[PDB]
Amino acid sequence: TAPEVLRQWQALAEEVREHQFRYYVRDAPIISDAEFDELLRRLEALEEQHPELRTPDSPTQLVGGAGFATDFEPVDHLERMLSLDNAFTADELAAWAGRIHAEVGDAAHYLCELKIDGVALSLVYREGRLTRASTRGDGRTGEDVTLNARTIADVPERLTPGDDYPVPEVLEVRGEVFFRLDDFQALNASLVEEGKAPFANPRNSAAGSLRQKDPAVTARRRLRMICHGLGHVEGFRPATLHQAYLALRAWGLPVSEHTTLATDLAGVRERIDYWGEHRHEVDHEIDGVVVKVDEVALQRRLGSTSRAPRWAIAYKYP
Ligand SMILES: NC(=O)c1ccc[n+]([C@@H]2O[C@H](COP(=O)([O-])OP(=O)(O)OC[C@H]3O[C@@H](n4cnc5c(N)ncnc54)[C@H](O)[C@@H]3O)[C@@H](O)[C@H]2O)c1
Ligand SMILES: [Ca+2]
Ligand SMILES: [Mg+2]
Ligand SMILES: [Mg+2]
Repeated sequence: TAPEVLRQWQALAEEVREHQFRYYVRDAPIISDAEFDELLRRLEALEEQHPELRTPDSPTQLVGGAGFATDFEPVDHLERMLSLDNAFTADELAAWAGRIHAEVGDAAHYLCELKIDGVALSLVYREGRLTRASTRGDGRTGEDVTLNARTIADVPERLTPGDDYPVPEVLEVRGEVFFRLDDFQALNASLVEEGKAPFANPRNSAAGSLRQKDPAVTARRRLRMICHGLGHVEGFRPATLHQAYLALRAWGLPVSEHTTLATDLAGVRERIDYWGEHRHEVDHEIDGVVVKVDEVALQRRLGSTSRAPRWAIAYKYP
């Protein structure tokens, strides 16, 4: 029934939007990430089954966080800041790799990174000086948390020039802000002893600690950061992500030591199996592995959707 299917879509879309608000705006979700993911998959399946439900501002097409207002100063990113599509099974991973191979061939190599379950942050360095830091927001416009980001010890005020890597005129770099697991638990126990509510989990603790109107609150908390992507850059043309990370390292920016470069899907699957067994050994919350086409020229050819790059996928663990 066209009437009945539409009401079903409306209820599900409204529910998805409610939880996106609770997660992205309040850092206070009321259901688990797994439950949220199933709701979003249900919405997508409803749209695939009934094409008349495809609507441009559905949660299935937008960066989570779109459509909400907040108390922070809005600031436009220099380049779109996107989400990631997911693989929850081996079949979904292999379907992605096949699609890569069908478009760009065997030339693609695959960078395999730990997917940090933190809060996204975008930093802008102008002539080597940190001038702005922003949350993802709706992917185009973020929230100004520059003063909060300056308090993070991992985030430098100034880039250190290298002889091999001159400082770019403009560097927009993206990464994850997070707590180590012991610090996450210590903050929750500290909050509970003060009578306040603890955070649900490491992600919301990090996001809530970063998104503070008073940056002194952020300063008291041992936030960490790892850079894992590039936005707009001027005066720097890395040919590959792994070469970009060499420059970021040289400049004094934090990069993960756990990343590996695989030549093919078999190599990628070996690394995903490895972290399935060893992710409990990482001192911060990991919700998967991000697989990325390493060659920047191939990323540009693969492109991106309205909400995620086509050249990367997040494999998510159970
Ligand atoms: N529980 C709830 O009510 C609720 C509501 C909305 C969303 N969520 C959760 O939010 C997530 C989906 O939203 P999302 O758009 O933030 O997606 P995501 O976290 O699944 O993937 C995209 C994000 O991965 C991050 N990331 C971490 N490590 C990375 C790496 N090495 N390389 C690149 N990026 C890396 C980036 O910040 C990027 O924004 C899911 O985990 C979902 O369950 C939960
Ligand atoms: Ca979302
Ligand atoms: Mg409700
Ligand atoms: Mg996340």
